[PDB]
Amino acid sequence: TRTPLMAGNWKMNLNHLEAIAHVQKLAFALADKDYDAVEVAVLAPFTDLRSVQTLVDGDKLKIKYGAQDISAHDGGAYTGEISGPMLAKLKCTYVAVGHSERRQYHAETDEIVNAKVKAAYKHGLTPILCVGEELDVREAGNHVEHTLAQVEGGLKDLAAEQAESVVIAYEPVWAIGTGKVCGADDAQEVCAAIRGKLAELYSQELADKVRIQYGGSVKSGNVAEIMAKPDIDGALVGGASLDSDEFVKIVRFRD
Amino acid sequence: RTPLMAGNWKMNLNHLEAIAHVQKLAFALADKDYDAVEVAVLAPFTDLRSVQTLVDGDKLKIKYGAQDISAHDGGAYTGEISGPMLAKLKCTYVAVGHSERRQYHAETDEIVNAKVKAAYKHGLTPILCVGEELDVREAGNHVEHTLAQVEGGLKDLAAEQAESVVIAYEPVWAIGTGKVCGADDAQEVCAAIRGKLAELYSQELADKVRIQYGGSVKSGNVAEIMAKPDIDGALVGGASLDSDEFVKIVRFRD
Repeated sequence: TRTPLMAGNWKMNLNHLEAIAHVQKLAFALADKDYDAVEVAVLAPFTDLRSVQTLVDGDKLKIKYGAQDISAHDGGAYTGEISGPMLAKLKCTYVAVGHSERRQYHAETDEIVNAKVKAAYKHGLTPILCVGEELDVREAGNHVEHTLAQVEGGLKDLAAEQAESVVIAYEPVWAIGTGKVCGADDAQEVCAAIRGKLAELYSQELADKVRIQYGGSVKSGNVAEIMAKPDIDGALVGGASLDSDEFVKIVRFRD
Repeated sequence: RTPLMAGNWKMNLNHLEAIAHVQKLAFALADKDYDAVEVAVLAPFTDLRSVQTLVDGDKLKIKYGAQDISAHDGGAYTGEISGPMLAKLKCTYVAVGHSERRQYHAETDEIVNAKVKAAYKHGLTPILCVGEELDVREAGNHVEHTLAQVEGGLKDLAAEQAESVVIAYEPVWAIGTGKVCGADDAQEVCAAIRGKLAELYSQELADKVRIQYGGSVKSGNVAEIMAKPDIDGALVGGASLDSDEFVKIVRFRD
C-alpha cells in the first residue's frame, strides 16, 4: 500500500533564519520510526529554499522540501517567476500547484495549473495538485463533479509514466477558513471519487499508487479519523505546519 | 543624482550560477565604476540568500534586490514572498509592476500601489515599473497612460518615502513589434514623469528621484540613452545576464 505523505505548507511565513530553526526543531523532535513510516515534507517560501537545502544536506536530514508554486515556463522574460530548473538545482522534491489561494488571488486556471503540472514533471519535480470546490458547488451537490473535472484539467496531456507519482491534495474550500467542517466521510467521498477519476484517466494499477492528500484544516484532533480513511494518503497542512509540536503530532497521526 | 544600473535577470540563473555571475561581475569592476554609478542585480527569490552571503562575505559594493514583493506582510498567501523575508536577506531594491507581471499576473495600479507601500514598510526601495503597450502609443496617448500609471502607483505615499523611489519606464510598444524606442522617445517620457512627480510632491523632490529607462538597453545604445538629461539609469534586461555587456553599460561613458 501507499506511503502516506505529510506536507507542511508554511505559506508566506518564516524568513531564512526561522526556516533553518524550524526545520532543525522538526529534526530534533522526529525519530527514525517517524521517517520509516510516513513521508515528511515542508513547502517553504522560495527565499528559504537554499537555507533549507544546505541544512538538509548538512545535517543529513530525512525531511523533504518543496516549493509553493512554479512557473509554467523553463526560463526567460518572466519577471518575478521561478522556473523548474531553479527549484531542481535547490533539489526540491515537491511543488504545490494550483493551491486554492493562487486560484483565487492570482486567477490560476485549470489550463495554467495544468501547464505548471507539466513544467514540474519536465523538471524532475513532483507536483501536489491542489483541487477542491467552493461553497456554491457543495450546495449544488456537484462538488465531486467539479473536483473531478479540476483533477482532469490539471492532469491534461500527462503521460501515465509521470502521473504514476503525482500527488493530489483535496482542499474543501467550502470548509477550511470556515465554521463548516468537512468530516472524513465527506473527504473520503471526494478522495475516493478522485482515485476513481484517475482510474478512468489511467488505470486502477496507477490509481492505487497515487497519494491523495486531504487539504482541509488538519490538526492533532482531526488527523486520526481523516487518516484512517482508505483513500486518504496524507495531508497538505496549513497553519499547523508552522507549529513544531503540532506538525510532529500530525506526522504521528498514530496518536 | 547617482545613476542606477539594475540588472533584471528575470527568470534566469540558479543559485550557483547566480554566485558565479556576481563573482564575474565584481572581478570585472573597479572602484571608479561604483564611485560614479550604483550597481544592482535583481535576482530570482531562490538566488537571494546565495547572493547575500557572497556580498556579505566578500564585502562587495554591488547591491541586489527582488523582482517582486507581496503586498502583504505575511500570512496565508501561498507562493508569495514578503517584505520581512526580503528584508532579512538584506535586499536593497524590489521591482514592482513590471510589464511582465502586469501582463501575465493581472497586476493593476491598485495592486502595484500596495506593493510599493509594502516595500517601504520594510525598508526596501521600490523600483516602480511603468509604461504603455502598442495601442496607447499608436493613439499618441503614451505619456497620458504612463503618467496615470505613476500617479496610481504612488498614491498615499508621503514625501519622505517617495523621495527615494525609483521609476522605470518600459516602452512595451517596442518589444516584439519591430518598432524601435529611440533615446529621443524615452527622454520625453522620463521628462514628463519628473514633471508629474513635481506636481504630486515638489520640484525639489522630483529632482531627487531616479528615473530609469526599462526598454531594450545594449552596450551599443547605453551612452546615447544616458546622455539624456532626465534618464538616470537603466533597468537592464537580457544584457544584465551578460557580464561583459552589463559591465560596459555600467561604464556607459565609454
